[PDB]
Amino acid sequence: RPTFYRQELNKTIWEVPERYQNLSPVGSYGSVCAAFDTKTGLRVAVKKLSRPFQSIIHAKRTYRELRLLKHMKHENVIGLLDVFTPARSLEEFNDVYLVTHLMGADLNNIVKCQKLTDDHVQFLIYQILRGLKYIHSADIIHRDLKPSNLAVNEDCELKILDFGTRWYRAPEIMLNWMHYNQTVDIWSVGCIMAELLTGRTLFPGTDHIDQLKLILRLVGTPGAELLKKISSESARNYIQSLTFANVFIGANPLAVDLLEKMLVLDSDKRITAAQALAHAYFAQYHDPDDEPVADPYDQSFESRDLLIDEWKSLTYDEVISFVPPP
Ligand SMILES: COc1ccc(OC)c(CCC(=O)Nc2cc(-c3[nH]c(SC)nc3-c3ccc(F)cc3)ccn2)c1
Ligand SMILES: CCCCCCCCO[C@@H]1O[C@H](CO)[C@@H](O)[C@H](O)[C@H]1O
Ligand SMILES: CCCCCCCCO[C@@H]1O[C@H](CO)[C@@H](O)[C@H](O)[C@H]1O
Ligand SMILES: CCCCCCCCO[C@@H]1O[C@H](CO)[C@@H](O)[C@H](O)[C@H]1O
Repeated sequence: RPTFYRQELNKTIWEVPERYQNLSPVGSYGSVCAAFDTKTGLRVAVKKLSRPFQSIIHAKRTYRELRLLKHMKHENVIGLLDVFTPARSLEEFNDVYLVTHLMGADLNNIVKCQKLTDDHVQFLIYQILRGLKYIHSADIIHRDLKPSNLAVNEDCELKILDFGTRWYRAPEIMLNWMHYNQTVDIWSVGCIMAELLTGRTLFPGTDHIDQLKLILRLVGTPGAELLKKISSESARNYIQSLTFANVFIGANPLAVDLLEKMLVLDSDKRITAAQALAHAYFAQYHDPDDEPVADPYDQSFESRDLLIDEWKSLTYDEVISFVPPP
């Protein structure tokens, strides 16, 4: 057990291993500080969870977040550098701290409402796709992918985050459809990509209905095959009452082709992440031997209704069993 020290930050007492120095608040689920990790030489973000075991819902959430972070081992997806508790036993366990690489720019910061060059767009979207292939292979769907959930460093390395607008959500998410396909996230990539190419938001809806109307105006009324998949006659009648190489003028035709395959209303006909990686638009970056898939992810916990003390114990087990990455 390393030796811990104490310090007052964000209105509570933080207690961290000595390896972590120069804590400085940076945001506030709880609270985040920047630090320097003297063991590794990395700038890190240390998150101290707020009220992790206050209720059944908080406890399950805490367990979910830890299980997710511990599973994610991939260059383009946020990973866990460390997890700790000052507690010496389960009975003493009340606090969880999570550590990852410090991130200081998201994709909005990278763009600044400027068209990126085509080569740049290829490299960014290639990385998002490469991440999404990995996440989707573990049977995980992000469901709210957007620029603020995409960290980019100074060498233009991108990571998918699950933290920091409805503009990039899939339309079926916006309709509380359920039964989501992993291609919900592909919708979102098409929205991001469009914006990188043009410098403008693709579907800047003012409200929920406005957004849906903008979407229908771009990609058109559902076709016959999609209309068969909607049981409600009223939904159909309403949709019909509401109803690329032109909108993306000047762009690389391979970018337009890809956009057309991602921004498809019918989720069952959207390109998958793995098929998108093999699209010609990415020939300069594509490597089929370096687009890894995840180990299987045991999500049996998600359907469980457990008591607080069991969610806390499971979490404690995951804290103890953590092995830092290479
Ligand atoms: C240092 O100078 C800056 C310049 C610009 C800037 O804006 C992006 C910021 C904000 C930096 C920031 O908040 N970085 C950060 C946050 C986190 C973070 N944020 C959240 S909100 C729920 N959670 C985490 C986090 C931290 C550790 C962990 F294991 C998991 C998630 C992770 C990594 N980096 C800082
Ligand atoms: C690091 C990027 C990975 C994507 C993180 C999102 C996957 C979250 O996982 C999910 O949390 C939701 C919250 O109630 C539930 O709706 C989903 O059932 C659960 O699966
Ligand atoms: C502007 C859009 C009008 C509303 C469109 C809602 C149509 C989708 O509604 C959905 O249809 C599915 C297929 O029948 C059902 O399984 C889903 O429960 C329902 O959410
Ligand atoms: C904007 C109003 C029309 C939106 C139509 C969205 C259609 C989304 O696509 C649908 O997604 C479901 C998974 O969620 C699948 O079960 C359906 O088979 C697929 O047709």
